[PDB]
Amino acid sequence: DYKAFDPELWNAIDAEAERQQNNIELIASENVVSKAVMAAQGTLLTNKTAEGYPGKRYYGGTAVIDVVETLAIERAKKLFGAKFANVQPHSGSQANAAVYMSLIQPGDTVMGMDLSAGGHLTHGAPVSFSGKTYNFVSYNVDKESELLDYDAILAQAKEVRPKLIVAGASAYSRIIDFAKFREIADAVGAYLMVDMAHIAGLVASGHHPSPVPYAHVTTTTTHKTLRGPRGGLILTDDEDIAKKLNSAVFPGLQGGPLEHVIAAKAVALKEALDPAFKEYGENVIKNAAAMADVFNQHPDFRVISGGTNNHLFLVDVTKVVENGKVAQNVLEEVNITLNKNSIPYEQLSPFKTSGIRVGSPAITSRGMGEAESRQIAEWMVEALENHDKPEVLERIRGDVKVLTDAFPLY
Amino acid sequence: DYKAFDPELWNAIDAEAERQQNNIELIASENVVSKAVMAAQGTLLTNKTAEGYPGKRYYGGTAVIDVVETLAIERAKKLFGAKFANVQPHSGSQANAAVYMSLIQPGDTVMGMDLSAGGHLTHGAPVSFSGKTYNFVSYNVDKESELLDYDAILAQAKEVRPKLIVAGASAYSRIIDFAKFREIADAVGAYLMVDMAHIAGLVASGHHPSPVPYAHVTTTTTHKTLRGPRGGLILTDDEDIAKKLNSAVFPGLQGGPLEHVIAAKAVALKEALDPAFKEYGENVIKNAAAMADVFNQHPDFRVISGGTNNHLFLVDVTKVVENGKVAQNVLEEVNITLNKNSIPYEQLSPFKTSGIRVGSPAITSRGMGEAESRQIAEWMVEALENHDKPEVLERIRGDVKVLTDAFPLY
Ligand SMILES: Cc1ncc(COP(=O)(O)O)c(/C=N/[C-](CO)C(=O)O)c1O
Ligand SMILES: *Cc1c(COP(=O)(O)O)cnc(C)c1O
Ligand code: NA
Ligand code: NA
Repeated sequence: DYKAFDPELWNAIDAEAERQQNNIELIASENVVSKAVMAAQGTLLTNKTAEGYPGKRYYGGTAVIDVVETLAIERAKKLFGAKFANVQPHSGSQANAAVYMSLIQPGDTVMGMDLSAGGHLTHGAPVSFSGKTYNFVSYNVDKESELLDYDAILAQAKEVRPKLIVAGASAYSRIIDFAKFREIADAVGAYLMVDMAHIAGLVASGHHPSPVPYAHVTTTTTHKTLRGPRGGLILTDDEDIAKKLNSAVFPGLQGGPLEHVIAAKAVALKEALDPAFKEYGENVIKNAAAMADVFNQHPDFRVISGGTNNHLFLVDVTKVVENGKVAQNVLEEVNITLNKNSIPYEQLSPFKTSGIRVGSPAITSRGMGEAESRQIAEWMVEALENHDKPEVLERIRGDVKVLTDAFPLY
Repeated sequence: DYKAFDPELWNAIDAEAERQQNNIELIASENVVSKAVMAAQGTLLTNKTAEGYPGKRYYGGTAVIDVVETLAIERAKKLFGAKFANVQPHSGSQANAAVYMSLIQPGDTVMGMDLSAGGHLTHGAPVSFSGKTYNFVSYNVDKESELLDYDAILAQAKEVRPKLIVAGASAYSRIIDFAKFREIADAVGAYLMVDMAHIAGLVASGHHPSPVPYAHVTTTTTHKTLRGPRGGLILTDDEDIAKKLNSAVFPGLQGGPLEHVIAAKAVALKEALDPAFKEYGENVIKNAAAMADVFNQHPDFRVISGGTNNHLFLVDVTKVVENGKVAQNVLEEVNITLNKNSIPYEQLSPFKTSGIRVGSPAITSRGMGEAESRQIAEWMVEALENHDKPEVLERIRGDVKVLTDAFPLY
């Protein structure tokens, strides 16, 4: 029993398999992967170094590695309708780094969705390599609708004359019109890159329009809505861009890939090609809307853009607690995890933020429904109304456990 | 079972576990991780995203993550005798990219060991971000002795005035004098970074002097001689540097870590703090020595530098086949995997090369010893001289099998 050898490691791996139990996970990014996926990542493909690409390895003994990677690649092309997939990127951050390195030059101009409006760090935060290597200019949503204004974005693109437009977000509730993004890119001579990391399982379930026919390159995490292992993926229909991408990922940015995690990508993409995955995304879409109803109705709150068509939404809580930092602090005490989150034209300071962010793929994968979500969101509006009242927060927490117990995990 | 849904994948895996029994693995980089290490990265810490560093997460629900990572950090610090450890890098390549980003500017001059003598891609190859972002200038071994010549490296450092010297290699058989490297760095006002990826388990076993007291920063894979999961690690004793390193890895280069890979780094780091790990490294040293003996004796074959004091060595072949490509092709035909390799002052093409590279760490992990190692080297001599006598190659194959059969894997 290897567990005997290292007791205090495998008993932190237990405080966690239980912290995941008695937690209500509403962090929009999170999910719960199959046993098939977790098992694949724990194979002895972690012993084999496979630098290069299938039938183009640096070394031999890579025949069987080539079969497994080729599956991931083909299942990705199939699921997303792309002519080329690269499955080696270690993360979404590496996937995106490889695209910048393939299409543009150090110092070129890049338009990205602002980190207020829900851009990733790697869509131009000055802390990130993205922000330091290239000249990132953000676009926002409209101040009153909180929707993408494609006319606004065009005018800005015409003045800024970016080489690359990144679309995709971590905090945007509504359907992105990728045909309009490609039309804006085309109007100014820019490449379009769509980071679909948040919506990729919705793109796979048929519930969100695919960026793949409109983006020059589409990047994604294989985790989040797509509910695969942590890692990255690049898709393109353009064979020249494919060649630059492949060269950018290896040996441009990376060495040997994590063939065990690639095995786990092949698995997650078979599960996403399953009819059952449409049900899942349908259930993801409702559970998020159900949950979102509750904040709209309540007078002191406000679901952002008045609602959601994907797996998530924001909320302005600055009428009920000092800031979203506080709102978040409060809700942990009750066994509810989600995140402080800027909101369009953020009032407060970055560390504080005017409100929270919710999503539904985690609770949805734990097999929960519309009742549960409404329930959870009442518990939230409750807890934030009564942030100063620990008898209350204690009563809510007893109840959170009622439900966590009720619904399992594996 | 899960294997039900996805045969094509799980029977590709089943099959790799067979190929890694029918194989003599002599690829110097490879090892055979424990069941504890696979098992641990095939757990459900993959579900949780842990942006930031212990007690400075972005999100809550961490805390039990903060304990698994704190374990890795503290095991790495105690195993290597370093004051600071960062266990977040996804790979050796991201570990190296994070040190460049912390210590030097784009365009800054860096001296690295020549790709031909053992330079890693990330030590300045023009096809790598390393080569493209910084001014890399390589040093080589002495032409006659095939040894690092520290008077020659200082003379070049005084001409080139690098901001950073990188010591460490993928194909060097001899003890590196890390104190001479830091003496040279100090003489020209340069940082010293050591990439100990290949030797990290011999540094851990006590069989290789440590870079940690002499390198401003030390990087490594957790895989290779350290026999951990695939990933990276950064060590320093300077607190100012550790702060810069930590920003550079996140949010500089990466997003959220593979906390399940990090769990499996805590596993491996405990397997290597164990008495038994010293015995492992001793057997690695003896095993490679045994194998290098055979090539010394035989007149047509020359071991580079005349021998080895670590886990690998290079053998020349261009008096007994066209090139090393042919060498490895022939050897694969017998169930012995290793790689072609440039030898110092390579004549032939990168794709062909005058040499093979041989390592003891995998076969040592399968509980093998000196007789076995000799046989393999005998076989590799037999086959390479009888390069087109397929009666021969097949007689060997059956013997290779007798032995691969004779020794287990798991
Ligand atoms: C000294 C050093 N640093 C970093 C890495 C990078 O390892 P990753 O692929 O980024 O995790 C390597 C790899 N080397 C090749 C294949 O193992 C090889 O054995 O020649 C290395 O030798
Ligand atoms: C969550 C997210 C990522 C995560 O990146 P990692 O490097 O895998 O942590 C990347 N891009 C986008 C748009 C995301 O929403
Ligand atoms: Na996803
Ligand atoms: Na190692």
